[PDB]
Amino acid sequence: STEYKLVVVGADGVGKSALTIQLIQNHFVDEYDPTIEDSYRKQVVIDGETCLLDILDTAGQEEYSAMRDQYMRTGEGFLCVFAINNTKSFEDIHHYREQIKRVKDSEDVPMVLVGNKCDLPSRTVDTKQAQDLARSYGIPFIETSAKTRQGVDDAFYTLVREIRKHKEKMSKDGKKKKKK
Ligand SMILES: Nc1nc2c(ncn2[C@@H]2O[C@H](COP(=O)(O)OP(=O)(O)CP(=O)(O)O)[C@@H](O)[C@H]2O)c(=O)[nH]1
Ligand SMILES: Cc1[nH]c2cc(Cl)cc(Cl)c2c1CCN
Ligand SMILES: [Mg+2]
Ligand SMILES: [Mg+2]
Repeated sequence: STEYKLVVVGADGVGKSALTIQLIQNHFVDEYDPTIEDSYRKQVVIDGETCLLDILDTAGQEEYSAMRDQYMRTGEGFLCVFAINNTKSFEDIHHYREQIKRVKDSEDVPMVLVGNKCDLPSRTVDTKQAQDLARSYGIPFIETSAKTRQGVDDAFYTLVREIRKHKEKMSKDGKKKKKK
């Protein structure tokens, strides 16, 4: 029944597409084909609810700011992807969260922090530093591999769950009403 708008964001090459395609098509894309923008639809059942997932897969780097602003306005939930062997991509997470909060003019935006490529031996970003970042934001953290598929379903489902909690909150939130 319910429709969720998920936006996958992150630096160049972190595996945004591979994750999405693992979720949708159940196979690992070995090729590196830079994204402009891709729109996907998946129907899953989560906690006994049929969810229509509208997933936007975004570019590592947008040439026009206005194109970034557009998906930051529309997205209900954001999957914030870094690669565990890419320190810069991890540092970029802060900037994505800030721009999203600016654009939403809001402190509460459902997000999940995703550390991808956990199958690699080339780690430069420690689980702990990533856990601590998520804890600071008040969001879930999940490590994944689009190659092995570890954590993939979980990352997306958790995001859906975060959106639900925010809707629940939003209703009762927070000083200007609100219900229950
Ligand atoms: N070992 C490993 N490789 C991965 C993983 N995810 C993606 N890759 C590889 O990294 C490269 C980039 O993957 P891709 O999913 O296209 O990244 P992207 O962030 O979507 C690229 P863009 O930002 O240009 O859209 C590909 O060669 C892909 O096979 C992973 O979990 N583990
Ligand atoms: C054009 C556009 N804007 C979006 C914003 C979100 Cl949050 C999710 C999606 Cl799937 C889209 C699409 C693709 C529509 N086919
Ligand atoms: Mg891509
Ligand atoms: Mg990007």
